[PDB]
Amino acid sequence: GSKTIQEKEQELKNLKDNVELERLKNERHDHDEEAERKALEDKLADKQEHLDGALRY
Repeated sequence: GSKTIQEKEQELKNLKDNVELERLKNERHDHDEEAERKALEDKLADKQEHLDGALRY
């Protein structure tokens, strides 16, 4: 069935992701180092050309 389109593309899109849902979910951790790494990525994301949606970049 995977051979046919079966509107699979319509069901799932690149824009949508389970990343947001994962962030919403709270989970206990024995460390905060992982959280720090995420902050770094966010900071980098904020700094961008933002030209035409920066789709090219």
